[PDB]
Amino acid sequence: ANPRVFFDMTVGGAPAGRIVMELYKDAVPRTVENFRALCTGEKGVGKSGKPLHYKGSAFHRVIPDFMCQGGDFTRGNGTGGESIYGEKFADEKFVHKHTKPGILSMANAGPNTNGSQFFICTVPCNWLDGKHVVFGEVVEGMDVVKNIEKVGSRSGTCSKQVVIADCGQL
Repeated sequence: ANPRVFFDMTVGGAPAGRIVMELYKDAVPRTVENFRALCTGEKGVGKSGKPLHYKGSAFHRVIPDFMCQGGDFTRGNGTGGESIYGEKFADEKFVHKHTKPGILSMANAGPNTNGSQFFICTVPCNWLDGKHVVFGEVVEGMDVVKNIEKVGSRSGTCSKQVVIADCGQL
């Protein structure tokens, strides 16, 4: 089966709902296994000294009509993150594309620099194809994603704190 994982989100401390994501284990198992394990926290503490876990981390970069980015649980600002493999890992495959709202894809700092940061597209983003590894999609809770999008800005800075208050695997 393709794993299903969830984030229970807060915005400004108030519950904003649950996002459920299907992960394409069939197509990109290594990338999926990293994300899945970071949802459960099962690997424990990373080399960075932080739990390898999305719980309590924030969406630090949100741009309306584009995407919501999170996953930096070591620095909280886009400079951090750690994978279950080490600091970074290679681009697995580009078989999936950024075809619709809710696509889940890896943020990076160029080729072969995947860590723990990810983004959820709110629009089709074909200009990202071949540059970011797509590894799943939001299957429930696009309203929650739109909730988050509305506290974003053109620069990505959020006007309220957006937190993964709980997460895990279904």
